[PDB]
Amino acid sequence: DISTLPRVKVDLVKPPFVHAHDQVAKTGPRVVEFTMTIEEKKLVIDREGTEIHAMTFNGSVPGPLMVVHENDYVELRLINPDTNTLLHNIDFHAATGALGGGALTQVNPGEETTLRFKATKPGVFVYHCAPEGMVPWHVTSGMNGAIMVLPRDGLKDEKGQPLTYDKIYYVGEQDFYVPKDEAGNYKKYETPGEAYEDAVKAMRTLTPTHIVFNGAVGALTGDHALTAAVGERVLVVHSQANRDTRPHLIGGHGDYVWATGKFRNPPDLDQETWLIPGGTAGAAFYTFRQPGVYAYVNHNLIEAFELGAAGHFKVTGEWNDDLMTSVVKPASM
Amino acid sequence: DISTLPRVKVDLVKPPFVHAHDQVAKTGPRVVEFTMTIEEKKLVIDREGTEIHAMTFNGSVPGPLMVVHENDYVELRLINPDTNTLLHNIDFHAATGALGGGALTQVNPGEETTLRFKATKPGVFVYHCAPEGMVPWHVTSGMNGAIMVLPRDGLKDEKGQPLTYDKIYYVGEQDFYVPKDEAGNYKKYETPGEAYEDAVKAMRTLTPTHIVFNGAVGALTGDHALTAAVGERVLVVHSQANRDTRPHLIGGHGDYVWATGKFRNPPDLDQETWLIPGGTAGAAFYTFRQPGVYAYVNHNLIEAFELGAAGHFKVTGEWNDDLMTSVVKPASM
Amino acid sequence: DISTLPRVKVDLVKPPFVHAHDQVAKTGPRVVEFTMTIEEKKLVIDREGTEIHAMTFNGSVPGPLMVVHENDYVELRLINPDTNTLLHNIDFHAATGALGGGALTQVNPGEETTLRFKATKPGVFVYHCAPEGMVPWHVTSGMNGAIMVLPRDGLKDEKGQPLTYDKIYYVGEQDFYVPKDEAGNYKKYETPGEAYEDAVKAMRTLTPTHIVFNGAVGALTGDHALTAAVGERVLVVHSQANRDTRPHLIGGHGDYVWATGKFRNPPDLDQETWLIPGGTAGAAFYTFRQPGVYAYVNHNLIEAFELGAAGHFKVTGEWNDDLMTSVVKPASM
Ligand SMILES: [Cu+2]
Ligand SMILES: [Cu+2]
Ligand SMILES: [Cu+2]
Ligand SMILES: [Cu+2]
Ligand SMILES: [Cu+2]
Ligand SMILES: [Cu+2]
Repeated sequence: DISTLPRVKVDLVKPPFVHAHDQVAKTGPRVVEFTMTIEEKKLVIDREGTEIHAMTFNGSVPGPLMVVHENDYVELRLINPDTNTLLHNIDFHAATGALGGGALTQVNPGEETTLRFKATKPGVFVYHCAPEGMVPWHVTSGMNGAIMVLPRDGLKDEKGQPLTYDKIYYVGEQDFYVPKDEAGNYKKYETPGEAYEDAVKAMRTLTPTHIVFNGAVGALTGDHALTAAVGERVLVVHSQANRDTRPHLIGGHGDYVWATGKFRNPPDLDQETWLIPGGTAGAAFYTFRQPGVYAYVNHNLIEAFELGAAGHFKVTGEWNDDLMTSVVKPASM
Repeated sequence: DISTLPRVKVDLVKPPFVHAHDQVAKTGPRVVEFTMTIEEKKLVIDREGTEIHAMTFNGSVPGPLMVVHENDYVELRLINPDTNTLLHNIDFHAATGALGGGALTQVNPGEETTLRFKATKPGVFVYHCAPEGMVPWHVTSGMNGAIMVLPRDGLKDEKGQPLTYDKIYYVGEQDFYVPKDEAGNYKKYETPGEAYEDAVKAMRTLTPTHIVFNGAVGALTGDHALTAAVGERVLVVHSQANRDTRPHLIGGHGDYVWATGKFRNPPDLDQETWLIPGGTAGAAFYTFRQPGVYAYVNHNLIEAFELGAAGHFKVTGEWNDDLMTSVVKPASM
Repeated sequence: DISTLPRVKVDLVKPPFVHAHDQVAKTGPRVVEFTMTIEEKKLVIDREGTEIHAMTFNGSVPGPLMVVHENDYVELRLINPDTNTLLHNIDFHAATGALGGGALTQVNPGEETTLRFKATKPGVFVYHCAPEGMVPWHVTSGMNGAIMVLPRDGLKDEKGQPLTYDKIYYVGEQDFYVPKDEAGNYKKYETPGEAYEDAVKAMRTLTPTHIVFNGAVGALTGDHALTAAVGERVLVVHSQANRDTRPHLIGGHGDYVWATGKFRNPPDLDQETWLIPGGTAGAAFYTFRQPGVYAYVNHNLIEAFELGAAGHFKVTGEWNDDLMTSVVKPASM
């Protein structure tokens, strides 16, 4: 039955970007092949040169967003090159059975594997490494991402009408727990293994030292701000594989929001701030109505402005003074 | 267009009370004018006399609840008197553009401004100070409030039938991070600026020293308890501009709840406890059925009873044995 | 009126199991009678032998799951044997009035009391001891459980069509705050009251030392894992009386989820993870499609794998390769 299905090989794009795809499926079910190479590497996460041993899928934190349609088959080639030092695997929250695939994809350095599963449920899902015994260590090292399973007929609003986005961005929020010495200075290590014992102690406090988007403080600001123009409908996928988050677009709203990311449910309207539970991926749809700079933040202001969970959106267009304006006071009637 | 619109000035009331308004709009769009004066002042937040330098909108924590109807224009005159020492602004989650107004409202002591914005979406929203560089500090110091944008035809239940409340209260929950010395004794400072450096160090621990309703421990208890009578429909707007909370009425429920506070969505029924994400405002509707004392709390009981997030409701009326009765009063076995 | 209603005495069963009951009420409203004895006891909560003074309802943590139908009357006989040292009571989130019944059931050692209330709202609610002054201490010591008020016509899906479960399980998550000494060694006490002072201090940190399912780390693993078979519809009731949790079944999904547990509300579909607020009970409905081991965890992987909030499911049946299969098993590149 599956041999009569077309097979397509897709090349993944580094976040916050997403590979090309059709919102409304033009073909019947397919076997979408993806390839991801695991890379363990040192990553500088802040302005102060704090460095950590990131464990990544395709070299980025978060891993790339994969997009397929309901009932397509996802066939993933997971490679763990010999340059790495730890055993890894992959668990998709979209898959059914075998711990999300984690039980079937344990690969040591120098090993690879190919897993296939049917995307039977529409929605955006989290995928993350989960090695027996060191689950929270791999996840909080950035080894997580998301996969979007679009309904075959695209997104629909509260009333069943079509919702079409012109842009789509993937924002991966990551909570880090970097160990410090007695004074509070961040430690550096030679290999991931060396940091392990300290890492565990740091995680157990349940208090992140950093909370970033796209792997670093300010990763999504300045020359890297997300862009759009007045009139465009933007879909923002947001995942957090381990800790609760509450996204908010300062100066805008979430017109249609699937806080828990499951498309068979009607979206929530006009959200100012929405909660995305840890271990979940969510999606917000919004049409920009004013130009200018917008801050996309985790609305626990301390986490956004002190720990790092804040990004920018730079929107071009004409100002609408009917929506907002600085009043001039020369009158009484 | 605006020039030909009726204007109505409204005098704000200090929480938990709310200024006079109509649930169902008896007129067309209007320009509702409000005036708020910024006041930086010392505030005692607990029984032990702990004192902090509060930054308030109109002299209270939280600021007053502003109430308008969908499509009205809010016109706010913000005044920062010369007695204050810091620059402040305001960001409305209900507004579209210019960082919710923050980018258009920066005022130093001795300055004032008048912002106008269209209330395009119905629901309860948070509004807070957000000066570039010291956002968390201004919010955690109590500079936040909420605005309700009622649908022009009032509230509706799950089935589209009208919901009318007889009383409405506004509870703003506030998380405080008071700095401590080596022994654990709370610090005191002469001015807000003196406290800054320590304030940031305290915030970064992500652990509040106090979590209070209406500005202080027991602000809504004893002679300050919210009141009602068996049979009355009450609407409780609750806001938290920086941290998750989970309101609960011990002895009652949330008959119709808008946890994320956006009125175009149907409420959730018969909630025992609901989550209001930080940076959001929610609303619960309840009709009292039994007289007596009720405790309105944040259901992380440690936070409610140890940290201060607890309030009272003293309700009058006749007891109803059908709903509850002590068949056998406590007695020795 | 009540004097006429048929009465039914229920025999409680220890969690994670549930006592006999009908999903669909076969008779009209009745007075369902229950009896629970309070027991303070020492409990080993982890592999390392950490001991604590648990305060329980019926000798278990959590207390047993009580099931009744909408509009039945619940009559609970609560006994506090003279072997206990503290005063206790019970508050049902499902009841209306007297602080959920807490104000009418205060019993000292050597006392008992009988309370009757009407189950007017359908859903799974939390019940917990709540003595004036030591509320969080009693709750965080395991003195809590849940009660399910099913609709007289059983459960329904998003479209109103009947949902019938084959198995039902009750998972009570408990957050513990065990006091430690300088080195980090957990403390032991002779009696509950001796522990009180240290307890309060530990609680105020807001950081648990243990987060477990059913009373202990691994209580629902190995020979105690929950069981099911491919094709079976399972309903999992989950509660947390004081802190937020985010349930996730690794390798599965929540087909129908009532995150805040109130049945008059349609369920959310295809949830990967859902947030249940502290002081709330929720319910997830799933049908197993793959055999094998599934982990039921709190998706804050630190709280799950390091703190103890992880259970198992052992499912029997035939593997379905369409849903998922290993195309290439791990091997050297
Ligand atoms: Cu890994
Ligand atoms: Cu997971
Ligand atoms: Cu300010
Ligand atoms: Cu804000
Ligand atoms: Cu007790
Ligand atoms: Cu309670």
